[PDB]
Amino acid sequence: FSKACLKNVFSVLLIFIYLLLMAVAVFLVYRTITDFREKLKHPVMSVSYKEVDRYDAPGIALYPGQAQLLSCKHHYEVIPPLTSPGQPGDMNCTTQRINYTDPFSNQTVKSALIVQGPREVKKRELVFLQFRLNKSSEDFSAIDYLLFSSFQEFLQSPNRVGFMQACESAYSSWKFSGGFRTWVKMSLVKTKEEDGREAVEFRQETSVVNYIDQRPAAKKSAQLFFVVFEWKDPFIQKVQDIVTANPWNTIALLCGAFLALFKAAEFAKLSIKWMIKIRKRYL
Amino acid sequence: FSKACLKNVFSVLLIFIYLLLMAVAVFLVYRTITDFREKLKHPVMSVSYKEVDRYDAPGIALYPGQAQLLSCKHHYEVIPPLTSPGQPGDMNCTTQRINYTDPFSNQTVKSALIVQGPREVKKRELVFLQFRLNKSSEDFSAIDYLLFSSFQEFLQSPNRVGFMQACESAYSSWKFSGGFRTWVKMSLVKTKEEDGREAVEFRQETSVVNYIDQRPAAKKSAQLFFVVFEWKDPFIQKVQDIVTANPWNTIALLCGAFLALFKAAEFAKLSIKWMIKIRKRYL
Amino acid sequence: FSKACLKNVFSVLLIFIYLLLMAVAVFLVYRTITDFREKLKHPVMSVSYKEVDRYDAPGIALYPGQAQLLSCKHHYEVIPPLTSPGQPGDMNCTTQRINYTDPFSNQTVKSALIVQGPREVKKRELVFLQFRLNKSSEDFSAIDYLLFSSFQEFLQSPNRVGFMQACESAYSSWKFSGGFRTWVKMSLVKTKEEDGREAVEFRQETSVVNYIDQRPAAKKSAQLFFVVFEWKDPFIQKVQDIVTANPWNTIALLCGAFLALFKAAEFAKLSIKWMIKIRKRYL
Ligand SMILES: *[C@@H]1O[C@H](CO)[C@@H](O)[C@H](O)[C@H]1NC(C)=O
Ligand SMILES: *[C@@H]1O[C@H](CO)[C@@H](O)[C@H](O)[C@H]1NC(C)=O
Ligand SMILES: *[C@@H]1O[C@H](CO)[C@@H](O)[C@H](O)[C@H]1NC(C)=O
Ligand SMILES: *[C@@H]1O[C@H](CO)[C@@H](O)[C@H](O)[C@H]1NC(C)=O
Ligand SMILES: *[C@@H]1O[C@H](CO)[C@@H](O)[C@H](O)[C@H]1NC(C)=O
Ligand SMILES: *[C@@H]1O[C@H](CO)[C@@H](O)[C@H](O)[C@H]1NC(C)=O
Ligand SMILES: *[C@@H]1O[C@H](CO)[C@@H](O)[C@H](O)[C@H]1NC(C)=O
Ligand SMILES: *[C@@H]1O[C@H](CO)[C@@H](O)[C@H](O)[C@H]1NC(C)=O
Ligand SMILES: *[C@@H]1O[C@H](CO)[C@@H](O)[C@H](O)[C@H]1NC(C)=O
Ligand SMILES: *[C@@H]1O[C@H](CO)[C@@H](O)[C@H](O)[C@H]1NC(C)=O
Ligand SMILES: *[C@@H]1O[C@H](CO)[C@@H](O)[C@H](O)[C@H]1NC(C)=O
Ligand SMILES: *[C@@H]1O[C@H](CO)[C@@H](O)[C@H](O)[C@H]1NC(C)=O
Repeated sequence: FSKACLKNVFSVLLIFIYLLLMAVAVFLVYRTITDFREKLKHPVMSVSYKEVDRYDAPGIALYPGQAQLLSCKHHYEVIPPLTSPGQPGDMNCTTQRINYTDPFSNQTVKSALIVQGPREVKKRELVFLQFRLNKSSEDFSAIDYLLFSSFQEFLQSPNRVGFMQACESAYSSWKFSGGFRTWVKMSLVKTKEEDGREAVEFRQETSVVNYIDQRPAAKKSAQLFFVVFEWKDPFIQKVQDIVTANPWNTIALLCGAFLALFKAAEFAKLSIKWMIKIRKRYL
Repeated sequence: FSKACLKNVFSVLLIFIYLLLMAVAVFLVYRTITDFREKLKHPVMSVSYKEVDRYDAPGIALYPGQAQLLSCKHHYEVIPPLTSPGQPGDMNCTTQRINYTDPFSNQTVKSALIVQGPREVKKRELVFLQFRLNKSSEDFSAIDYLLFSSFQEFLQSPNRVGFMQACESAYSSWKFSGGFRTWVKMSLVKTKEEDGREAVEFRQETSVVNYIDQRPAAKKSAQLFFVVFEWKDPFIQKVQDIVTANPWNTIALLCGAFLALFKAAEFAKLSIKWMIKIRKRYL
Repeated sequence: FSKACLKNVFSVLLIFIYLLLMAVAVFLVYRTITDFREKLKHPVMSVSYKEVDRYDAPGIALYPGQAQLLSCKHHYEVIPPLTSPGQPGDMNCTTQRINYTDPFSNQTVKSALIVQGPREVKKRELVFLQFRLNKSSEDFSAIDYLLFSSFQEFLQSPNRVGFMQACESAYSSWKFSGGFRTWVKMSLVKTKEEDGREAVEFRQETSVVNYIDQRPAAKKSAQLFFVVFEWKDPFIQKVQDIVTANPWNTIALLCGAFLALFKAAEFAKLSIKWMIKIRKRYL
């Protein structure tokens, strides 16, 4: 039967058309919900992890001040013994020197030394830094450092000063002591704001290790700073609005609501007929 | 047609009534599920973050023991250089002194100094504390401290002693060393128990910094304790039962199940008619 | 009416049969989705917490090297003052000594001392370790340690060497300094891979505390290492694929999709009749 086959194929096509129409309606309702959500402030946010084979190269903005960088080197899961503490050399890191006004206190300019961070988390790649300071007039010996998402973004940024101020606004600033080697295991946390930008903040697990110096007492006045940066785990924590992070839950809820509405329509159509029949039988 | 319009509006009203009835049934089923869940112990819990513009003022319960508080001051994202280490003055913090019996070991009473914590996370507000100890007979120089949810709750609590014991039961106790300035970046984690109470625990990221003292050798016997408390990020981690944390997923699942049951009812109504017709045709 | 009751009970049985068939179809579709997901690499993973009354005993693999273990003891929420620093005795921990080749650098063999960790988190059980080293030729004084999921698994493992290499592959290695007592608050994080194995990694919150020594200057050459291990909180972080972690969301979405397809089928059946009637009326 050619007519029967034509009717069947047209019915299948109409099934496709109505399924597409329902999908479009659900998508429009979900987009309306998202647009209404993004307006309100402080929404409930969910957590999602995503393992990465290789990390993007981060930026480690040091603040030596009067301290001089002594040595920078990349290593894998082990630190070879130092040839001679307090001596320069063996320095090759992608270091960019920029200094700018502090966004918090506009009166002070801070000198930032940005060093490209490790990126092969699987190989336990780490970066070892050494600093020296002959004379210091301060109660506490420390160097400030903050971590931002990517070194490449800073390198190719059009407004370098503003990018560093935005990084200062981010909550990823710490310190490492003098006379100690601190192993910093940094973790990446990405949060997506409602406006669209993805703010990035870091989490660290320091391991302070005392440094024993056999150098002559003449050079004991100078203090040596050591720090090691390494990725703790390949997993990247992602924070996003609970509705937007997993839209499939909202889609399922909306489909359930629409199907419930249609079932209620069918129930009303049956019930009006039933009550009309009852009224006709009674009177 | 007045009758047609009346029938249509009555049908819409009946749609509303049946939709409300379905919502009530789904709500009752969800409440039954929640009541059954809350009985079982150790449920699977989810994680939700919620950014806050301003933090509630926390309580930092120090345990100086023989140590004397030297100076307390609130600062913003920077610590001014100390005028004179080891000297009192410039002390203004909301400090409440209470001491009580240890819930773990009832034989020992512990002296707790509670200091109101920072609350403007956006401005990077921080609290700086100094302690002094002339003579000490101990292998390790440290001061215990634990953090609870709100200082105001402790201040207006009816049973002060019991509140501190409950805080001791909470897992938010740490230490900071002597001769070092430790920057404590505390994070708030709220977990909601099945009974209804919301237990609060803290997460910290210390940054130990060595302290260099130029004071005369006569006063070197006394040891100085420094600590800084600051909120790491405005986000507050919230932990709740997976079913209760996002009830919309359970509501969607229940609506889907009810609609599937109704579809099965329709399928049975069609299939019984089909098989009756088949049986009548055959015999 | 016996016939009416028989028809009703048969209709109920057919309802059960069709509900079971729908459940089987949804289960097959969900299993297909899971099998397709598990093939792709780097999926989005969710976070679930689960409180435990008691922890499984972990394994703390120390790396003293030339250092000699001085004392091991289990305590509850308090460390009694040391009877005499630098002296052995009071040693009773379940310690297993194994040494093997480093998976990263095959040329070096590492000596591992595994100590059973605390398990009563509710009682704040902790393990205190002491180490001694007379002569050392190294710039930094530290002992490596890594934490794996269970001590019992290592104890009864058939291939001990391979298990330790797998633990080394896990990202749970840290250090503790010399001359300081570091309080390690370890947290358990379980991640389930797509292949099926559950990798385990740890998170720690160290609390470095300076150690004051009154021992005679003759013995000051030797350095003493102190470390304390304790569970931070009973909650265990579990990381799993977002689809697999909460299958109920996927089941609800699939049921909604199938019900939407059936509703589209009904709409097509009505619309074809409506358009056929319209065409017949027109021509
Ligand atoms: C290492 O340093 C040398 C200069 O001493 C430089 O030419 C080389 O590119 C550096 N390699 C890396 C990977 O930094
Ligand atoms: C950085 O500081 C120096 C002075 O130390 C001065 O040249 C100017 O403020 C900045 N210059 C550079 C190199 O950006
Ligand atoms: C500091 O300088 C900046 C420059 O933009 C300005 O916006 C800010 O108001 C100033 N704050 C003061 C006056 O302390
Ligand atoms: C510090 O002292 C060393 C000693 O050799 C000297 O070479 C160097 O120029 C001095 N300046 C700094 C701060 O590096
Ligand atoms: C600061 O200290 C003075 C007393 O020296 C006190 O009157 C004032 O209220 C304090 N301010 C704050 C904010 O603590
Ligand atoms: C706190 O301790 C003191 C003794 O140091 C004693 O008065 C009593 O135990 C407590 N008193 C206060 C001030 O609560
Ligand atoms: C310690 O004293 C408390 C007071 O309530 C009591 O409950 C507990 O059993 C005591 N523990 C002992 C006797 O060690
Ligand atoms: C500690 O020593 C200082 C030295 O001036 C003295 O003023 C003070 O009374 C002593 N007592 C304490 C523990 O503060
Ligand atoms: C404590 O040490 C003794 C030997 O000195 C041993 O017999 C006993 O089993 C140990 N107890 C524990 C719990 O380790
Ligand atoms: C561990 O090391 C020792 C040498 O210190 C040697 O016997 C062998 O390499 C290993 N032996 C044991 C006890 O496993
Ligand atoms: C180190 O030895 C192991 C033994 O299995 C081997 O697999 C690996 O390739 C070696 N790496 C080298 C040659 O550096
Ligand atoms: C270290 O010195 C102590 C001093 O009594 C001695 O007993 C011991 O045998 C020496 N060896 C080690 C490394 O323990």
